[PDB]
Amino acid sequence: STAGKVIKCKAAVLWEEKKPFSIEEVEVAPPKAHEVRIKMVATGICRSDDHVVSGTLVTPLPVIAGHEAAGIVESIGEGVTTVRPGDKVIPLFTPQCGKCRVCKHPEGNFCLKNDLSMPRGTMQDGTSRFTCRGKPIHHFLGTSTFSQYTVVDEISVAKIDAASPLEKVCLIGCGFSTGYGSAVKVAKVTQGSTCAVFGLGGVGLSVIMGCKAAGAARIIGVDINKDKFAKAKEVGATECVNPQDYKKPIQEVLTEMSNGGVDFSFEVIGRLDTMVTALSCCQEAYGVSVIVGVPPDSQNLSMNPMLLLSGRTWKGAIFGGFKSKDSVPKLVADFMAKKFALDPLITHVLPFEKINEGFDLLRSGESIRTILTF
Amino acid sequence: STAGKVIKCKAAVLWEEKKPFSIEEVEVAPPKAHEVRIKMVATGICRSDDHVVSGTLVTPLPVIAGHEAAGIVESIGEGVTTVRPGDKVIPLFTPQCGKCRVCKHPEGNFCLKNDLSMPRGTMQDGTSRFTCRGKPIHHFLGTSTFSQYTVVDEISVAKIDAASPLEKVCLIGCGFSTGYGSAVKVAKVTQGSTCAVFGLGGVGLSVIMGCKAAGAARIIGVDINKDKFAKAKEVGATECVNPQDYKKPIQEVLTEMSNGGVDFSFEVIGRLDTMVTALSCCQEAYGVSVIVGVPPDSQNLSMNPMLLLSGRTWKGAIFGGFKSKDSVPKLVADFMAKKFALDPLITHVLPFEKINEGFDLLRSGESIRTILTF
Ligand SMILES: NC(=O)c1ccc[n+]([C@@H]2O[C@H](COP(=O)([O-])OP(=O)([O-])OC[C@H]3O[C@@H](n4cnc5c(N)[nH+]cnc54)[C@H](O)[C@@H]3O)[C@@H](O)[C@H]2O)c1
Ligand SMILES: NC(=O)c1ccc[n+]([C@@H]2O[C@H](COP(=O)([O-])OP(=O)([O-])OC[C@H]3O[C@@H](n4cnc5c(N)[nH+]cnc54)[C@H](O)[C@@H]3O)[C@@H](O)[C@H]2O)c1
Ligand SMILES: OCc1c(F)c(F)c(F)c(F)c1F
Ligand SMILES: OCc1c(F)c(F)c(F)c(F)c1F
Ligand SMILES: [Zn+2]
Ligand SMILES: [Zn+2]
Ligand SMILES: [Zn+2]
Ligand SMILES: [Zn+2]
Repeated sequence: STAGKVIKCKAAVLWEEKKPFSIEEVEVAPPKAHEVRIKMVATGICRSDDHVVSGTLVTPLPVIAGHEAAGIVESIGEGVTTVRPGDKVIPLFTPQCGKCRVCKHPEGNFCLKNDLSMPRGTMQDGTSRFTCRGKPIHHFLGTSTFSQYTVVDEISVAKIDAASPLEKVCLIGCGFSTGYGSAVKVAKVTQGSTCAVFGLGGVGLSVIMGCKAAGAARIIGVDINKDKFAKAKEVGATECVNPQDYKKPIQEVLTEMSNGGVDFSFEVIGRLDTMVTALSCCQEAYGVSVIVGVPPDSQNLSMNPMLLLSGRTWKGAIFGGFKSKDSVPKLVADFMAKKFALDPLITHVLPFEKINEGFDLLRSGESIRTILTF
Repeated sequence: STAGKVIKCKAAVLWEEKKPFSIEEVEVAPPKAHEVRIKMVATGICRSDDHVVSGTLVTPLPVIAGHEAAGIVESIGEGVTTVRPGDKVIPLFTPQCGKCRVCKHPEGNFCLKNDLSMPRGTMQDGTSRFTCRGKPIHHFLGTSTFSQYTVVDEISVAKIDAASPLEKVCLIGCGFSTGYGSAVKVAKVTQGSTCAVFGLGGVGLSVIMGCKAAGAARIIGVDINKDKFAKAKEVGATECVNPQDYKKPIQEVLTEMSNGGVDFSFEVIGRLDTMVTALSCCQEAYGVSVIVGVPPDSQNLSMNPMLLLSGRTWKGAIFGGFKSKDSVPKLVADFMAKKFALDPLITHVLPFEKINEGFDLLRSGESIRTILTF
């Protein structure tokens, strides 16, 4: 039995950038007040985890990464009221404190307690629950799901349906909810509209799913890897285009295809150039473009503000605009009610010990989501 | 007595950038099919007219500028159905053809027949109705209101109330409608919100008017000319700040003042740096920033897309987002019913022949709107 005790378990530690994860024993402290210790069941490999490895995202190292996951509560600290031992849960990489001005705002979800903006790599109290070889190890986004056990703040966990298949619903922890919400909530895609989706990975496919759910008449997938096209069409793309096939810039191609610009465009890659291209390809007077991708740290884009003066709307969002703790249980309930599918996103299922192999599949272009099972 | 005939009249011709207007005789051709010839009554001096002089805004020269005006129809070409001789009218620098995809869209106003994006300086048919010293003179935005008579396409004129005071309602042709609409229609400012308005000229004062009308609790005016602050407070600013007074960048100042960022910001100047500052000062998760100012030709801004990824919305608009021909008569009607005031914008009145003095007043910082009377 483990409650109140330090757990020794296996985790994937990233000691420095641009190296493989190291799978080894860590010590996980018990939860303090208002904290929750979770036995992990499944975690997905999101491109944002790879950004930590590549240096695209800067966060304190060494670190236990991972943010798209599901597990079962092992124990709770004093004062926890929203989960109990035995509950199925999804960690929330965007917290929902319920108290800050963002949480109180009808359209805000980027809770001020987040550890994304100015990452500290800690619990809310500024300390870590992880040690490895006698050294403290940083948390990632208050989640750190690449471990058999993690400790999260109560504001960073949601209880979900006890009958949930955790090996599927872990995707509601990041990639599905992000893409789907980006379409249905952030963009507010309309019936009959034309959409362009740049990047056809797990997140972009989820954007397509949302655009189709919203009733878009045309959904144009854009990727430089044509191997991504078949699955994009399966989940709703009406056409796919590879910028490499064209002599002209793809914004011009997409403007021509849409007879003057698309209604909604989405950048779901993480490149400055495609952010500007995506904005440009939406119709100049009434188009909307949503940035979903995470670009390289500290780099600025260049753009002509006449693109906006004519009437375009440019926005971005974290986690599909969803208030995380309110939304995750409902999304799981909707999944259980067959309102959307997750299997199209899952291309590979590997034991947790094969994390590096899972990352290699992503980097090679061969996978959408690999789910790692503990 | 002049129908079908060439009219010789005085106009303000701009032969060269960075030079005074030349008030001299021009020949104004009669209207062709679907054109309207207008005897001008009053025209305002908008900073965008000055941008033509300074080269901020590139349009073919030589030119008759002017776009904020009101007059009386002198004659109509074949097939005109929406105005008649003797009607009071406002020229529409943003046309409303009623047929293009933008005109048909519920939120679009930047009609595809505009001459703003890629100016040709002609009538819709690609020709000019103006001759001076035997030489063809370009139009500006299909309006060319710095002339005793102009000819406009039917899609570029609106009939207004016969009892309208033209020396006031000319401001509905640009500055008032732009600022007011930017707040009430484009931003959709909410009751109780905090707004920041960069630039306290005629357009920014009109933005303040709209924010107040929408029920904003705080309206922070920002200008480097503190002489602008008294009128900004008269029309609704709750506080004014001069960036030059502060050691820190004004986005940081405004974030502090608003306890974490404003709900709505407006760039109403035309500088790349203030466009980025205005975006930054709105709250990172749910803030909205609207670009109103006209940027220097062909220049790109630089910004970090993380400003958007957190949840900000960035947009721009021409003419306050109003569909021009539908909206201008309604705005005039509302003015007549005292639903908004125009006098706070009018600081100087001059005869048309003193146009250059009117521009001097704008450039010195002394005026908001000078109204020229023909
Ligand atoms: N905003 C959020 O909350 C959020 C959530 C999840 C992921 N992300 C980011 O979203 C992005 C996509 O994540 P993912 O779906 O896991 O990644 P992914 O599975 O690597 O998919 C990216 C796709 O982009 C394609 N691609 C690469 N370069 C180009 C190019 N020049 N043009 C067109 N296509 C190109 C690539 O072939 C691939 O199919 C990443 O930057 C993530 O970090 C953001
Ligand atoms: N989008 C449209 O449809 C539209 C319509 C009308 C005007 N405009 C543009 O809107 C802008 C404002 O026009 P206007 O009100 O007639 O001009 P204006 O009267 O010149 O007002 C601009 C104000 O900006 C102030 N200012 C200048 N530099 C700074 C600075 N660095 N920081 C803070 N304040 C500063 C300046 O002191 C002045 O009071 C111009 O760029 C116009 O071209 C756009
Ligand atoms: O994939 C979700 C995700 C993001 F959207 C980020 F902006 C980020 F910094 C990060 F670490 C992350 F995991
Ligand atoms: O002041 C209105 C106005 C604009 F908003 C422009 F973008 C422009 F190019 C122009 F010529 C103009 F007059
Ligand atoms: Zn919060
Ligand atoms: Zn992710
Ligand atoms: Zn039109
Ligand atoms: Zn103007």
